[PDB]
Amino acid sequence: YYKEIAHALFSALFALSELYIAVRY
Amino acid sequence: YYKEIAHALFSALFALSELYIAVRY
Repeated sequence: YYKEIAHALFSALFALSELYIAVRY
Repeated sequence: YYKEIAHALFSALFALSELYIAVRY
């Protein structure tokens, strides 16, 4: 159950990071 | 420039959606 929380929590943070990069640069 | 904003904005929202699913279920 918690394995699914990981990959989702990290895919989210990573996706949000690319968006930040997309905005400023 | 705006093409990179799309795929990022949608990958983010999708990633956040899976996390929501991961939490409640």
